[PDB]
Amino acid sequence: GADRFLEELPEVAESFKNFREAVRSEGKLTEREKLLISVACSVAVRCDACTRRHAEEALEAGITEGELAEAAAVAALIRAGSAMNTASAIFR
Amino acid sequence: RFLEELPEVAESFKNFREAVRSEGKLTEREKLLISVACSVAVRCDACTRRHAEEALEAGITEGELAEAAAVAALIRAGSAMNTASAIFR
Amino acid sequence: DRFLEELPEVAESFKNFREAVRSEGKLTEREKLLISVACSVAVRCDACTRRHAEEALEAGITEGELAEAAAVAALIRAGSAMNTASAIF
Amino acid sequence: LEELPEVAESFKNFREAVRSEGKLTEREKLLISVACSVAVRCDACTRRHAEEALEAGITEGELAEAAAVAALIRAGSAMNTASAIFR
Amino acid sequence: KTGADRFLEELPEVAESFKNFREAVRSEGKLTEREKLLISVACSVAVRCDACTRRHAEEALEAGITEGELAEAAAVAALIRAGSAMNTASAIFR
Amino acid sequence: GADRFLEELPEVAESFKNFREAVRSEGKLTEREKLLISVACSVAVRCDACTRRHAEEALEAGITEGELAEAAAVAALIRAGSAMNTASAIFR
Repeated sequence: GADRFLEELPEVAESFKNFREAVRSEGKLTEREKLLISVACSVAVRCDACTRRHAEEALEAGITEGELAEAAAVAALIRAGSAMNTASAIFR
Repeated sequence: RFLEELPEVAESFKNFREAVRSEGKLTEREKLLISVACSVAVRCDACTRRHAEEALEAGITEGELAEAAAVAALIRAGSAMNTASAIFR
Repeated sequence: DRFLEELPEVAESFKNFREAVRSEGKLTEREKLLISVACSVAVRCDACTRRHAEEALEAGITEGELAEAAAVAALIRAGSAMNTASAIF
Repeated sequence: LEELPEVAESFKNFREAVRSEGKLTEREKLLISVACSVAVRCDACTRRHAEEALEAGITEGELAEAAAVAALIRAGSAMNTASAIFR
Repeated sequence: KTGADRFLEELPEVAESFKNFREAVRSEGKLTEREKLLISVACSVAVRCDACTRRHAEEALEAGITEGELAEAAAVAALIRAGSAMNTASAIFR
Repeated sequence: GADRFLEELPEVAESFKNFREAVRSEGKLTEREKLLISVACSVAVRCDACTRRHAEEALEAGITEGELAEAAAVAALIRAGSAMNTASAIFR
């Protein structure tokens, strides 16, 4: 139970909701940008369940799957780009 | 440097990077903001630094990057929450 | 075949490595079981989490205790993302 | 996280809740925090959480064993994925 | 890949440039096809991507590499997985 | 920068060394092949010390910089490729 885990720890569960809510409602970014970031980060972190959920919300808000593929592509690029950064350690 | 060791792949990579960077479905502001979040989400300090300054020199404010960072942190915790449901039978 | 198949010696040694860490007496069994589950969550391996969770449950640990251990791992993942978040500064 | 008012506040509270949860002892949470820090390879977090654990009375050997569990799980999870090789 | 090629359908400009990147690194002359195949499998395992593993394992099998040599490739991924953790662990000792 | 760790737990340490030797001395793959895979995985997992260490041993055995840079390249590819796989959870 994705939330059954929450029932077990009442106090940490509600405090986690406040944190989620606050970051979800923060006004410095448009809802669209925050939704795009959520999907892109879910892909970067490689969490299939999270990606589906955030993507479905992104769709329900008007974001196309094409713009979603672009956010995913950015995550793919950073994934490769960071490996390259580590790659320079092959040199003495 | 590293790229230097391999001419062909380095060129292809450069092209792949410019392609996703020059994509027209998302504005410049959203792509830069996403680059910072992903960098933070995958914990690469070198990547985060470079993309953050690329975004700062494009008008994006520190506070806006902190919010982008916040989402990444939420996803790192959220993703673990999902795995945590596996403690049940 | 198996997770540990085709390679007899590497499989034998991995098991002994597992046994060594599992019977290391500087920590109690309960703590090692809780650490196992917490670590499985942090690394996001579902099958690992489920298996280590069953072993802990069989040893009397509660799913509430297991939930708190996974909660610590959730916090570590969000904290670590924030550590890299302050790499630009 | 001084930059975002409610987010920082709200995160701080989430942290305190996890840190104060009564189902596990302080000792057990100190070992977990360190082992988890090792498992996700965050050196800064490992340092800080190991510092706190040592100041609480936990020895380096105890901390090392916690870390050995983390390494075991990292190796173990990859082998779970290696089963895909065998179709 | 109905799911990965559906991505090709959404972003032809980037997916294509990526397929070219994949091919460049896939056809480099520095390493033999055998080495690149084993490396692809072991890395898929180290990064814990199930689909990637199955996929590269097949191309490795269809290339004549045995499951035995492949299991050893993974075994090294596992070793590096554990070794990297222990490196982070030294941060414990002050 | 990982030997201090082994020190505290003598048994676990020798136990890890045995495992390390069992994989290092596996006949199914050549030494050159084993050294290339160690460097690439070190990059894939993004552990610098590991990359540095394994690369150095690889250089001493005859493998060149360019061959290692290629190894790391496959790692960059797979790191990006595994993200592309997750992105498939978007098309719903």
